[PDB]
Amino acid sequence: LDWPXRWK
Repeated sequence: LDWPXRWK
């Protein structure tokens, strides 16, 4: 989870 909230 990478800010502001995407899943990589």
